[PDB]
Amino acid sequence: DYEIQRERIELGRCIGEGQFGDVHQGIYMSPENPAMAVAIKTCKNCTSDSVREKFLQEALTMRQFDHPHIVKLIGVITENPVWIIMELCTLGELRSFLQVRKFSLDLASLILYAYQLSTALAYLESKRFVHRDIAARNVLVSATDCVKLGDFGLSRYMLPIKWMAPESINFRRFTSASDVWMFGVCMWEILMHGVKPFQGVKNNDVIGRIENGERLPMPPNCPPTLYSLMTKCWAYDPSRRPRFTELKAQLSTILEEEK
Ligand SMILES: CNC(=O)c1ccccc1Nc1ncnc(Nc2cc(OC)c(OC)c(OC)c2)n1
Repeated sequence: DYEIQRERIELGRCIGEGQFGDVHQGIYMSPENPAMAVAIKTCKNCTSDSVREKFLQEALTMRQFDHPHIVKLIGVITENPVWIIMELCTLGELRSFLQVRKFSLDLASLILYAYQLSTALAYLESKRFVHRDIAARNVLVSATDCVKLGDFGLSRYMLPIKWMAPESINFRRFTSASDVWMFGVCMWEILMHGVKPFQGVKNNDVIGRIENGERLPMPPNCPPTLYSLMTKCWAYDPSRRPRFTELKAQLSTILEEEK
C-alpha cells in the first residue's frame, strides 16, 4: 500500500518545480521511527481526472524500479491536493554540487559518479526502459560518495538538442543506444565539473557539427581510456556504441585504476 496519511507529511521549502506544480522538501514521520527526509511533488489543479491521472502516472513509473542509484517512490496521497512522496537527495542537483566543490573533489569521485549512474542505466536497459533525458541536470546528490537519477517525470526535456543522439534528432528514434549517447554527454559534464556541452552554440548548428564529425573535447585531467570510452558512446552509428552493461564493466576498471 503506497497511500500515505497527509498528517505524516510536513511540508518544507520548495526545491524546484515540474509540469504539474511545485516540488518541496519535507519530512515523512511515522511512530517509533526517525523522521525521514522526503521530496514532495505537488499538483496545482489535480482532481481533474485527466491531469490527476497524468501526474499519478509519474509515480507509477517510479514504482516499477528498485535500484540504489535511482530515487525511490515512498508513496502517494490521492486526495486533493494530490502529492507524490519521493526519497530526498539532501545535497541537491549534481551540476551545482560539482561547480561549488571543484577544489574539494578528486578525480576518483567524478569517475565514481559516472560508474554509479551507469549501474542505474544498465538496470533500466535490462527492463527495456528508455529514459530519454540523461543529463547532469537530472542527477541528484544523496551523499558525497552517492548520486542518483532523479524522478523521471521531473527529468522531462529541455528537446535537449545538445544531449541528443543524431538518430533521435533526425528520426525521433529513442533507444538504449540513444540513451548511451546522452550518458556520454553526461560523463563529459561530470568531468567538466558541470559546464554545459556546446556552450555558446545555437541548437540548430549543433546537428551540423555532429554530422561533420565534431565531438566535445577531452576534459582537462580526464584519463585517455575514459575519453576513449566517451567517444565510443558518440559513435554516429548506434550499433557501434557499447551497451550500458559494457560501460559499467569498463567504468569499474577505470575507477579502480584511478583509486
Ligand atoms: C530530475 N529532477 C528532479 O527529480 C527534481 C527537480 C526539482 C526538484 C526536485 C527534484 N527531485 C528530487 N528528488 C529527490 N531529491 C531531491 N533533492 C533536492 C533537489 C534540489 O534541486 C533540484 C535541491 O535544491 C533546491 C535540494 O536541496 C535540498 C534537494 N530532488
